[PDB]
Amino acid sequence: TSPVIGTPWKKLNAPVSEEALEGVDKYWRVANYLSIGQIYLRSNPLMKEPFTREDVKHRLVGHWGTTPGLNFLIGHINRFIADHGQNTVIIMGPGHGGPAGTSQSYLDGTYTETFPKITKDEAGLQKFFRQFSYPGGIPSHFAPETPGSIHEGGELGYALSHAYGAIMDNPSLFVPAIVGDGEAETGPLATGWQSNKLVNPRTDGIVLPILHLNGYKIANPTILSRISDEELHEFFHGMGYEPYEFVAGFDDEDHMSIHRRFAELWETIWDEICDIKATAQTDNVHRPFYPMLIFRTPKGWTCPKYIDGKKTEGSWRSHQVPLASARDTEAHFEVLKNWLESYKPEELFDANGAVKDDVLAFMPKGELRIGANPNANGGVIRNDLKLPNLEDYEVKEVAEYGHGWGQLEATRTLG
Amino acid sequence: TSPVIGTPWKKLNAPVSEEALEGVDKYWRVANYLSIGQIYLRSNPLMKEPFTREDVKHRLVGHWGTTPGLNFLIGHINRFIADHGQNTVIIMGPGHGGPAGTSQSYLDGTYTETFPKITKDEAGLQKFFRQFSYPGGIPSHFAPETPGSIHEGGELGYALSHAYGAIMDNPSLFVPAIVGDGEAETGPLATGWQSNKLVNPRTDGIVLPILHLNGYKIANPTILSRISDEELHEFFHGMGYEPYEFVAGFDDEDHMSIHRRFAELWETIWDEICDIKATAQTDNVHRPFYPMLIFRTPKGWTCPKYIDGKKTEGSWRSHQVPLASARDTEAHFEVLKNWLESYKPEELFDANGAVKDDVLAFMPKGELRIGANPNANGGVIRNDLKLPNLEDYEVKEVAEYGHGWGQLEATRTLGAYTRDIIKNNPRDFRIFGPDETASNRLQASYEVTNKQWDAGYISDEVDEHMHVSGQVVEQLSEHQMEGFLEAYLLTGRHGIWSSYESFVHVIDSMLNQHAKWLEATVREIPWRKPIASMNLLVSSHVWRQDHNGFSHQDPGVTSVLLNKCFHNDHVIGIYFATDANMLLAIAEKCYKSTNKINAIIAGKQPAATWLTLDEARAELEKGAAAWDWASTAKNNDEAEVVLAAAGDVPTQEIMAASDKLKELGVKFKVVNVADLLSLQSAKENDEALTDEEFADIFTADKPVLFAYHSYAHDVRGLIYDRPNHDNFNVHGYEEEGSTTTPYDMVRVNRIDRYELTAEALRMIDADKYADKIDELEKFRDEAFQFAVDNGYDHPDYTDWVYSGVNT
Ligand SMILES: Cc1ncc(C[n+]2csc(CCOP(=O)(O)OP(=O)(O)O)c2C)c(N)n1
Ligand SMILES: Cc1ncc(C[n+]2csc(CCOP(=O)(O)OP(=O)(O)O)c2C)c(N)n1
Ligand SMILES: [Ca+2]
Ligand SMILES: [Ca+2]
Repeated sequence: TSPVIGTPWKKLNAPVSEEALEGVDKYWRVANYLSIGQIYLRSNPLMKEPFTREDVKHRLVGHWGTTPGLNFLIGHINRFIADHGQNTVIIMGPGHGGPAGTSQSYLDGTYTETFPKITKDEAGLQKFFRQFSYPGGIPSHFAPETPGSIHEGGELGYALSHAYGAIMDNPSLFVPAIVGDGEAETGPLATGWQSNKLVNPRTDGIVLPILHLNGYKIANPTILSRISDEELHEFFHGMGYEPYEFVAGFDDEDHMSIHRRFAELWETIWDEICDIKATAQTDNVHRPFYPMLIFRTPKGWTCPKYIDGKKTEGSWRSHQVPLASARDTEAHFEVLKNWLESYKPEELFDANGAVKDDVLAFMPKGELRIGANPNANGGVIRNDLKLPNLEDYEVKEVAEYGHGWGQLEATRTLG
Repeated sequence: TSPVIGTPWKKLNAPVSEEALEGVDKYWRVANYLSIGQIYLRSNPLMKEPFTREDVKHRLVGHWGTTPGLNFLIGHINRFIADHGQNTVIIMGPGHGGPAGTSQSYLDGTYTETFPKITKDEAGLQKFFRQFSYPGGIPSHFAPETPGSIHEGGELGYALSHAYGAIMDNPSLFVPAIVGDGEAETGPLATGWQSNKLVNPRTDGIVLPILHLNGYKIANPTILSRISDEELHEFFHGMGYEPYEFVAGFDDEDHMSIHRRFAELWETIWDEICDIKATAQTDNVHRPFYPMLIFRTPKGWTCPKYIDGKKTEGSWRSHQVPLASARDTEAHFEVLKNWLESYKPEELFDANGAVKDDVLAFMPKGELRIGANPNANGGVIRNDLKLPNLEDYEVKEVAEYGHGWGQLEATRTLGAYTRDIIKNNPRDFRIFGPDETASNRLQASYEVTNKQWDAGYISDEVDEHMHVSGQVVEQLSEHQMEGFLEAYLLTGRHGIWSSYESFVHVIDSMLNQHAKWLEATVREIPWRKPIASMNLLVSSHVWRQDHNGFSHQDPGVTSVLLNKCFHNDHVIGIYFATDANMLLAIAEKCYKSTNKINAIIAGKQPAATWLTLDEARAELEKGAAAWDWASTAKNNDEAEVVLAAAGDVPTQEIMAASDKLKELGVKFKVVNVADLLSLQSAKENDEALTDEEFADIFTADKPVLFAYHSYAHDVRGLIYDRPNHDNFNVHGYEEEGSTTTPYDMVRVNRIDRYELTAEALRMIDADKYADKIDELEKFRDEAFQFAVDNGYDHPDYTDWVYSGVNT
């Protein structure tokens, strides 16, 4: 049976600390750097004299558009897991956001603990950037080679079925299920919404759907992003959700002001989930309205606004890589240089090239870590079934009346 | 007259101090510890090593489920009392939560003050735990043995009627009245909510109903916990309450928050109560919406959430004890050990085994303490009534024109008398009656007071003798009337209520509980001073329910009261008013009495007056009497038969039989019984007639014809060991009757003057009188046939006057 890990469904009963939010901005900035690093750089991770086209991958493999959104969410969730001691597994619906997933495991320390060649320093950092979507390295998606992934999100649609399946008989487990807004256009996902009728808040755990309403899929706007907000909210309330919405990155709002609002909303949503779980200990025959979070951010968020006169942040044009090559010209290479410098890595890495102690101090520890949670490695929880004696079920009449006897339904015996 | 105690209806005006709330949490934790202790532990109260199963009681007796809930409330009420100086009596509906009431008394210092053997140290704490629901110890309920209690809550449902009685003519008294959600399903409780239209916020106190909505009774959920919150709110609003609801303990919210929320809420309600009381100084004709509190908390609050995989906290399983045994296994004793440790007694007790000073610093002092408040031992407040001269009510006409005079309605004389009791003892005496005060002829009291009514007035053409304040109260519920009067007596006041006889049975069970309360009090609770008697006029009785019929013909309350006549307790009076004058004598005796349920059977129909006041006083002091002036015999040897009557109508039929016997020249003795218990075996009752006195009245060898108001079984079982008992031929009500004539009522029950005369002849010489007997049986059928044919009674029955009357 599922382990009860940590201290589940605890309210903070305190405002989110400023130090932690500074941590989350640092997570967000490093994770965006490590993410652009994995996509663009074969060598010279930390951009030291000389940083040039020499240090840039020939073929650009990886998806950026979803990634900074996922980095924002996962930074905030990590702050959450540490503060609350909450048994948490994420479902990365936008699996193409693989850099968000590896970056996460590198920073939570489970990548080095699992792949010890990939050290916490400039040499490791160079290896780690190179191996992403690289021959004889690791995948571009959040693949099973990634600690914390029970879900690749290569074939979109199974984000909610996986999330609700995982919480069955798993009363202590919390699942942020990040659904893409393109993904939410698939059949499997469209009915996956309705699974809140087939789970019990007392005996199963809790799914939090996070719609990544980032406005676009590959080459198009998403339906849910371009319907009225009043429709979007009714849709979700019709399917048994309390929809909360968060909009950020469309204006000049400083990043710390965004982190403060997001954290305040997250813990409001969390108070309600804690209320649902407390009630269920008492009344679990009346279905509550489960919070869901509509996360509205520009696609490619924190990438260059415009590149070669085309809108890139807040556009489908950022889905894969906003800058299609950092080698073809030297203007293009200065865009990647400026883009990488914008996160100010001179503040994130020490001399050796280790992520600084102040960037990761807010992060959770041990089995609570997204990458080290046993649920993310089901195998370590799995026991052999106590099977009954197979004789007891055998159609015995074959020995006595011989081969080919009777008009039995074979399934009933399996029943 | 109720005393003004403390500083009543004062707002706080500052928030509740963090210091006082830390107190309350400690009270709560220690009261919970004391409460589990009393249930579970025979020894080693503080768990000093070694603490083992040898310290745990063999049989687990007591209730946990209700108790943590009570402890939280009482903790908070004690804070309230201390800060406000509020005159407060609590009514513990779920009286099976006695551990909370003993804990309260232990911690406020009334327990040690009352039982000095039970000390404020480890050794006292040990006797305290052992004594609870334990041979030679104390009850498992909030029994009269507990300081603070005027309500056991053994028999559920009297919580509100007791709460509302207490505040009547008690303007400073606050009564937080805690009601089981299971209790609330009973009929008596359901009607008790409506009491808010019968009290006045200027002249009466304030009752705050607290519904203890713990979700469960014994083995079931409660109706009020499983209807919508919206329905529950309209329900209380529709009965004239402003409902507030508090919900705590279904989640991880820490104890200090719970206490802060509750204390703010409590102070918001109290503010509203202080505004009701302040407004009532100016305007007491508009009925206010009285606050009530819905206290929704999990049953067994703070016990292990689960025991052996069974949900225990917030279940009916915590009803008695959540942990069935702490001896059978080590794992079980372990659960007990953990549970007891979770209140952290190391913080609450000093090494000497006393509760630390910082636990009880918030507590009230002196007479404001729940346990010490004189309203919870109303004997100490009780004064004698200033009674008018019985002489001024005497029917003088018996002395003038002779025994047997007139067509008076005896209950009218009790009315004139009680009227002047109210006049002379305002704020100290109440008539209750289930829409029957005028019907039983007690309305003379309307000359000096009114019926208290705090619902709508519409017109002087119908709203006669009604005011927002008055000493008479009427609802069509015997429960409410028994209930209000019981609590008005327990808080040190006085009263009478009246009922049609048949319907006294409605509140048989309430007579049982008050009798038990009184039985327990007079045996072993001498600190609890005596209260005025529960005086009950039983009238419109079986022999004259000829107009209402068979449903109204049951005098059996006599039989019920006889089952509380033991051990020389002397808590039951059963009086038969022979006439107006016997009724005054009984009345004065009852109104002077204490620690009794007095039942006065008196007719309201026109009837003869037999005795002067003096003759009645005399017969009453011994309980029975030969009627020399009525007797043709001169002594017991001459007497061929003894004619004995108990009840105003049997007396009438016997006296008339006596005139027919007188003409046949028979020698007979006439006996009247006014006190049923005077016939009780002198072995069982030291106040009964001695066998010598008995034999002197009933003769010892002569046969006795006994005409009895109620069922003959009552007498045949009272006199089983008495001299001459086998010669007693007892006639009583026999479940015969209908809507008919007065004569048919006596006839069909074989207690009419004709049958009595015949019976007397049979018993002297059957063969010698065979023909006068046969003439009498024939006439019995002719008078019936005369009624059937004319629709009134044969003029022989109707026009008869005792021979002893002169023009
Ligand atoms: C069933 C399926 N059809 C098509 C694709 C190809 N594909 C991968 S990403 C993508 C767009 C996804 O958009 P969205 O879910 O909005 O992700 P994000 O905007 O976060 O990149 C598509 C069509 C797929 N992975 N699965
Ligand atoms: C008139 C009456 N009928 C039945 C009972 C038996 N009885 C005693 S306790 C109880 C349940 C009480 O439930 P509730 O008032 O909800 O009490 P709590 O949950 O506070 O223990 C029952 C049925 C009783 N005491 N009185
Ligand atoms: Ca999208
Ligand atoms: Ca209850």
